Amino acid sequence: MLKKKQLTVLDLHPGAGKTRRVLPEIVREAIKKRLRTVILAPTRVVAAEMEEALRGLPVRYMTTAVNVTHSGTEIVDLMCHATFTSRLLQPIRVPNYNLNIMDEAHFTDPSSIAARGYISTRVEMGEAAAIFMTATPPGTRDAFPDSNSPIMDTEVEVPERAWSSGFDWVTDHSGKTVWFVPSVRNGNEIAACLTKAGKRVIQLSRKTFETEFQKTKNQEWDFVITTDISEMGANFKADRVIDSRRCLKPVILDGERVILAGPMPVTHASAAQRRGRIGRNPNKPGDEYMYGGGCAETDEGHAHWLEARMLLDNIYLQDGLIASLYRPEADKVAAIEGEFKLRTEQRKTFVELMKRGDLPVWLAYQVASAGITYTDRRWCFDGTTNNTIMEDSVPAEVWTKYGEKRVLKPRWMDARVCSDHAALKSFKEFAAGKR
Ligand SMILES: COC(=O)CNC(=O)C1CCCCC1
Repeated sequence: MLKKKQLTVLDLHPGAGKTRRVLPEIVREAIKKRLRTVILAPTRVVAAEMEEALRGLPVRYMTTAVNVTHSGTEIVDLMCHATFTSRLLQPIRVPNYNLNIMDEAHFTDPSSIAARGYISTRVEMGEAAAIFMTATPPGTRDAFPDSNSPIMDTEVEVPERAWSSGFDWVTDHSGKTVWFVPSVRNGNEIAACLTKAGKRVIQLSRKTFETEFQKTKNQEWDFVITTDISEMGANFKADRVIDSRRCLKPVILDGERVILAGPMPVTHASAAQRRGRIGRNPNKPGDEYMYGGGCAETDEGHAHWLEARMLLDNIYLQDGLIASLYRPEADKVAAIEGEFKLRTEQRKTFVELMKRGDLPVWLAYQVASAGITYTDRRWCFDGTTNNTIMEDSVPAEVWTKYGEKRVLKPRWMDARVCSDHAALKSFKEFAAGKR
């Protein structure tokens, strides 16, 4: 695998030992061959688990999730997928890694897609080798892969709202369930219904993931209500998965706004990863997988692929050349390579709006491409009346940095800035000039 000019897809079934058994062997061989190596983790929780499996080995952990005293002579770097892409975007010099290992290489967040594109372009050019570790590579059509012990698969109606009757099977279970919901708001409704019924529920989402995941280990629970984030290597001691089989899809309408379409079916890779949370212990057969819908290829036209093209267009590769998307996922967006390439100052604003501003890639691009500087927030209030953001059935209001009370009405509308209460609270703070 380690031979230059080669991209290998390590596609062992979920729980086959790609992280705790295969990755340390690859690391030992890379160190023996003096290959400058990067290890890419999807999240900080996976980076902490990687330290446990790589313990003893000389690895430089470029994350504050690990507390290790580095020796200074490590030739292997470990960081999150988003850290890798962020460092490529910034003026900082990133080593031209000879070996690029991406764990959970199925992650469809814009920075993961961008990192796959940059890495695969370097391999195609003959400059490096790469290993993509995932049971579900782009284009998988099997929602029921192999497992460590047999799983009982059952197609069943799954509640997406609170219920009073008709789903006795959900609460009459005495084990631990991981339930995948299409959104934070839908998860709040179901978590509330389960709590009123006497259950102990933990809720997981992108913003709360590292903090709340620790609760699955620190306390006894009955249910874990989660969004699609738990498809990226999150491990639980569960005996059942309840899967709505639904997700939200960000869509760019008329090139002028982003909506959260759906809930709509998940891909075969997502359904296989959700199911993959159980059937992992060979000494415990009979783990249950209850699914409430079918699969579809809902990544075609999904905004994350257009956003990944916006990131790659602004990453230097070689003179005027631009990284292509990883070939099995390149058709998911209709995009001209180089069309989002920004001049130096606009690119600096684009990066800052995503890093400090915490804005979605598409939204950051509209603002920076319009020649607006990072601290200029006049665009958060000068949009059309149909762009009025609503809070508790009434228009959302903020005090501007000038001391004026104004209705939040952004020039460009991205439904992700107000998809839940935490999201709207952060966008109000941004519109106020608080970061
Ligand atoms: C779910 O989508 C996101 O989180 C998009 N955000 C990113 O990828 C940024 C990470 C840090 C700077 C570069 C881009």
